Amino acid sequence: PVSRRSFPKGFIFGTASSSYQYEGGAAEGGRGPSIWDTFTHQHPEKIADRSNGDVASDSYHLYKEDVRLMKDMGMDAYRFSISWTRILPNGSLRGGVNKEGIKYYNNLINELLSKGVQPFITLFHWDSPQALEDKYNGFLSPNIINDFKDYAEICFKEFGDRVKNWITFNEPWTFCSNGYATGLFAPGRCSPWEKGNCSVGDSGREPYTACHHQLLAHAETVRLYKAKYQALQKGKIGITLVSHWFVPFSRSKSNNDAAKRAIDFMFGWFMDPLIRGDYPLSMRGLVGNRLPQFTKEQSKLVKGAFDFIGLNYYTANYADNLPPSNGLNNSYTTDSRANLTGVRNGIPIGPQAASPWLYVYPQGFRDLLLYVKENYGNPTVYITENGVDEFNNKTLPLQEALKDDARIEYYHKHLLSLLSAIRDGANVKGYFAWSLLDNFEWSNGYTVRFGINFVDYNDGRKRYPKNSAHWFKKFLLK
Ligand SMILES: O=[N+]([O-])c1ccc(O[C@@H]2O[C@H](CO)[C@@H](O)[C@H](O)[C@H]2F)c([N+](=O)[O-])c1
Ligand SMILES: [Zn+2]
Repeated sequence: PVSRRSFPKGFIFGTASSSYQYEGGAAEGGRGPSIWDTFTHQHPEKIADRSNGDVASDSYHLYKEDVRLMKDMGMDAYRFSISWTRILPNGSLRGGVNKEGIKYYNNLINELLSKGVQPFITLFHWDSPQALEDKYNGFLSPNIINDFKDYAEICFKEFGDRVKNWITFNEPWTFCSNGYATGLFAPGRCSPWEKGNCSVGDSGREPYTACHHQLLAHAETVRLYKAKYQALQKGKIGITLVSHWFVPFSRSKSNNDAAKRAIDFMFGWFMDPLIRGDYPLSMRGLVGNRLPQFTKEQSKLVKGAFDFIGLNYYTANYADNLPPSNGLNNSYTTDSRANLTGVRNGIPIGPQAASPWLYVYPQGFRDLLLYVKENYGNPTVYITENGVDEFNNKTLPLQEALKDDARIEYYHKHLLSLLSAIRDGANVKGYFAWSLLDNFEWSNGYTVRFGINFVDYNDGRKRYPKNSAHWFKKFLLK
């Protein structure tokens, strides 16, 4: 018990959102379709409630209320994402620049600043242009790099006078693993035997190609930022990565080496190229010629290409050793030879949230942060996402739905765990809660609510503060 005053001076507290999950106005103000527009409309069976982001939380119209809601809590900063196809309706410069899209984000930024809230902007939060998907399969083509670079530069030119904090990509792990290994997220590609039962793809090659291309697009974009923009705009640029914490299934050395392989595959996949200039050893060994290779020039470009690392933490998994399968079912999912579970001998690692993958384990938050400290030279970190969900329940009266004690408990323990890690030397500068509002939770649609504020989808998307909102107001005092 635990308040802002417990944290170092200058420490930043905020909330996070993303364009597709919040904005709505999908076909409004000249916005082009993204792969998630396509994905939700053509494959509604892949969304738990067959829903889409057409309206979402209507932030495109209601963003002033959002800023008001953050301000009432005393938030320092807002993490949001720009929709690529709101700026470049068909992905590329030559396809035309959408003026009305630029106006919207200017309005959002100006509104935030008029109320003392600093904007942290994610360039890519999965809403990849459909036109570039159709043209060359999006991130499976090296052509994506320049189109991304051109998109990024328009953001630097239009917004960089006021925006001082930039994130290139959000959770490339999630994007690549779910989009191309399991095919459960857009663009919904995978091997036929894999979970998404996709019509096209290869779970053993495509995840790696996609993410390789994201890393190159990231590095190119950082380089560009530092070369042309950083001198006069004096902002910072980084990237947001997820990691679970991995507890060895038992005390055996092989289970310990599995947990190490799990983290190498989920997290080191991006961290090692960024810190050491190449993919993890276990990745190059186990994946072989299915993993692309950096040229010497590419390695130089990727190494050290960041001002900070955004870190997302939600849960822990047990990690157990797995024999090679051995043969013709190569998938990124199994490539690690680590079997991931949240339950061990019928005992869940922590209480299970509404998301079936989300188990409450505050300990691992600290563990992850210290792992980063000890193994990656303690880089500047912001916690770009942390949070939990409850079910969307149409039978509960409104006032019962606002009582999110489980969320308060989640934040209480995780903030304590974050504090202890900081006190033990973790180079952490800020913290963003996922998320400000209930929103479109991807393949879970609206069946699940992550918000500190309730959104009534059946009453014009009206916002209501949950109990946790009040809790954060207290916490954020002075
Ligand atoms: O399945 N996963 O391993 C996994 C990881 C991060 C995930 O999601 C992350 O955190 C939030 C809550 O989940 C999302 O709304 C964010 O947009 C995303 F960054 C998701 N996901 O959104 O479905 C899934
Ligand atoms: Zn509206």
